[PDB]
Amino acid sequence: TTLKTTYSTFIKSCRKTNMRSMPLINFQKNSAAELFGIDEVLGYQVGFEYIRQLAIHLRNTMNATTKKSSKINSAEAYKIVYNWQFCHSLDFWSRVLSFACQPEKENGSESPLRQLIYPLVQVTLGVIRLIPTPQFFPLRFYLIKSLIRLSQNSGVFIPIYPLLSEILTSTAFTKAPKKSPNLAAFDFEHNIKCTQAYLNTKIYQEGLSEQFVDLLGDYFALYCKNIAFPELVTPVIISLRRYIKTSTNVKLNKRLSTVVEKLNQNSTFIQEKRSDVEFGPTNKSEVSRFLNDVAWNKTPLGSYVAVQREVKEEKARLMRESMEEQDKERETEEAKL
RNA sequence: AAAACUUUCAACAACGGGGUUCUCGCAUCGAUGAAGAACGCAGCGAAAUGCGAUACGUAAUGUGAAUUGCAGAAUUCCGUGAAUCAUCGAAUUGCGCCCCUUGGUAUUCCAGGGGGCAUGCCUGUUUGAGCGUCAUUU
Repeated sequence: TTLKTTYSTFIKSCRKTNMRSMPLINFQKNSAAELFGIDEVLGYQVGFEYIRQLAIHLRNTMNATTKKSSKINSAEAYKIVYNWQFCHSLDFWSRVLSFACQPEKENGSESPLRQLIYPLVQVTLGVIRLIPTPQFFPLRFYLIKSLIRLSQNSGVFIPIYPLLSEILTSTAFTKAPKKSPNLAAFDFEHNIKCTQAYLNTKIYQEGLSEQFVDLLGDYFALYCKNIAFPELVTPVIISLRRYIKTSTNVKLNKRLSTVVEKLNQNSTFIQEKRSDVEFGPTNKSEVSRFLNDVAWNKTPLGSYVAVQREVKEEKARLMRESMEEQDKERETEEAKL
C-alpha cells in the first residue's frame, strides 16, 4: 500500500510545478525511489502495473489523435499526456530503475527491476516522438535527461541522437528568429511548455540551442572513455557537419561546431589510447577495463562538459539564492503591513 | 517482388494577407540667405573644389585668347571679348569713349605697355562766350 499511495500521489495529487516546488518534488521522487528498491520482487509487481497504466493513456491518445472519431478531443489530445504529472511519472520511473540497477546494488547479481528498463524506454521514446513541435521541445529535453540518467546508472545503450538530430530540422533550430521582444530567459529545467509568447524569438532559439548542445555533450560524455567511441562519433560528426554547412543561423553553427571539434578530439584521444590494445572486441572483461585508471572528466569531452556543467550548475544556484531572497524581501513587507 | 490508397494529426514547403484634416499650447522677425527638401548638379563626372531649381552658377569691375580626359563652341582678332580666369560691393557675360608711352621699314599699317572715362545732382575753384543790361573826355 505504501508504494501504491506514493506513486498515486505522483499521478493525481501531484504538486503544481514551479521553481519553489522543484527541490521538494525532487525529494519526493528520490525518496519514493528508495521504497521500490527495498523489495526486489514486490516492487516489480507494483511498478510494472502502474507503468502499464501510463501506457494505456499513451495508447489512447495516439489512437484518438490518429483516428477520425469525434469522441474526445481528436485534435488536442496532447493535453491528456503532455502534462507535468505524466512527465513526473516517467522521471520517477527512470530514477527508480536507476536506483535499483546501480552497479553496487547490483553487486554482480541481477535484479528484477532491470527487466523493466525496456518497457520504460519504450514508453518514454513513444512519448518524445508523439509531437515534434517547438511548443513541447522542453518536454523532450527532460525525458532525454532522464534516459541519459538511466543509461548512466544501468549502462544500457539508449539511442537518443536520432531524436535530437530529428529536431535539428525544425523551424526554430533552423530558421532565423522573427521577433526579439527581450523577454526573460526560459526556465528549461523547471518548465514543460513554451507558452506561445517565446515561440519564434531570439531568446527562445538561443536557450533551446543552449540546452540542446549540453544534452549532446552529456550523451556523448557517457561513452567519453570507451573504446567504441570513435565509431559512436563518426556518423554524428558527418551529419553535424552536413547540418552546420547548411544551417543559416550563425550562433547555432558556432555552438554545434564546438561540439564537433571536441568530439573529433576525443575520438583521436581514444584512438591513440586504443592503438596499444592487444585484446579484441569479444573479450568483454578487458573491454570494460579500458582506461579504468583515467578519470572520465580528464577526457577532452569530459574536461569540456564538466566545466560546462559547473557553468550551468552555478547558474541554477544563483537562481535559487536569488529567488530565496525575493521571498525574504517579500516577508519584510508583511512585517510593516 | 510490400508497397500503394482513404482519413486524422504532426511537422516542413508553397499559396495567402508620407500626405490630408481637426484640436491644443507657445511668442522667437532681420536686407549678410534661416529652418526644411533633394534630383546629387557640369554636354559627357567618381573623389576635390564651386554653387543653390537663376544650382562647377546670375549681375557689376578688371584682365586679355582660352577650357581640356572626351565632345563642342569659337574671336569676325585686333577687339563691346573666350576663360573650371580674377575681383566681387548687386551668361544682359548688355552698351561704350578716349588719353598717355615704346618698338616694328613707319606720315598711313601693325604690335606691345600704362592710364583714365557711365550718367544725374549740390557746393566751390578755374576758364571762356552772350547784339542780355550798363558806365566810360577828372
